[PDB]
Amino acid sequence: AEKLSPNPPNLTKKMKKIVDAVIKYKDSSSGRQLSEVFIQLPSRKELPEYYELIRKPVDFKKIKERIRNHKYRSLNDLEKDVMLLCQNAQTFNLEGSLIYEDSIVLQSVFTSVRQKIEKEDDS
Ligand SMILES: Nc1nnc(-c2ccccc2O)cc1-c1ccccc1
Repeated sequence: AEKLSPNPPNLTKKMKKIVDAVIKYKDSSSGRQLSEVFIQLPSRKELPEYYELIRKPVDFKKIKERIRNHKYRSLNDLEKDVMLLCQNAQTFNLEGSLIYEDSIVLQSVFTSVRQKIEKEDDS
């Protein structure tokens, strides 16, 4: 595939900062790193069923590659992919499950982290 045009540096920096904070997030009481199940998808071969139900699979490793390769052209584009990761979790897993509910929390963490980074960049 053709190399894409680099984003402006501050935009890439904010993308990387947002995703790093979402990844690093830990439940305040328990210390559990909610992102840990979302770093790396299972194989189409350990879990072929995942790929039958989920049209556009994505994990945090893929999101990080899509930042590096400039596939996202705005924070909106990054947000869409994080929220797609979480939607996919919600599609595949049962309401009430650890994976489903953790994805809902990470949606809120993404929003909060983005908001802090945006507010503190407005100078
Ligand atoms: N049940 C799951 N639901 N979702 C993901 C998942 C992982 C990364 C990104 C999005 C996901 O939706 C993984 C499992 C999973 C993990 C290990 C063995 C089997 C399934």
